[PDB]
Amino acid sequence: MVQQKVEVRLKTGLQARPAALFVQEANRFTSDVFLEKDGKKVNAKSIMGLMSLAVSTGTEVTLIAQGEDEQEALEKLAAYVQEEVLQ
Amino acid sequence: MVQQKVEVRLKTGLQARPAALFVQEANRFTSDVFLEKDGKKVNAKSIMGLMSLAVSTGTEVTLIAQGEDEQEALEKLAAYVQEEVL
Repeated sequence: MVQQKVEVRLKTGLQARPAALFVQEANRFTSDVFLEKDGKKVNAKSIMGLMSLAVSTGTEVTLIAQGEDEQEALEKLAAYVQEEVLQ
Repeated sequence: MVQQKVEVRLKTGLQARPAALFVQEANRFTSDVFLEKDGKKVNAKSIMGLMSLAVSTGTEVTLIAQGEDEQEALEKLAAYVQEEVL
């Protein structure tokens, strides 16, 4: 057996469970909702879309909502992404 | 429309493609391979296992290889994980 400590330089993104829950919450709104970082935009109502964005825990991203319930969508989703929960 | 910058506090891990390619590379060897962080060890020839480790780009993890070709497996996978070109 041999071991070595290495630095992960491969791309990371949201894990499956957190992404699935994000989508469940985002689907409650009629607004289009996107997550954006470095000019790349993904659909927040898509599990595979959310997991395609390169992000690390602690990274800053832009949450965008457009539609009739955009304020409510932004409030609920910003809380979710930041591990907060408003209720 | 409205927007707001937020900090991602949700858990992250290797993306699907890099995880799948790591396994393709590991499949080249007969050795069993594992990745370990913070007491959590996963089978590195399992894509789901690989992706279940909480990691961020830049994080340090321990790569473990055991088998007949363990030394060569370790070298080649260490280079892959660190994105080093030969």
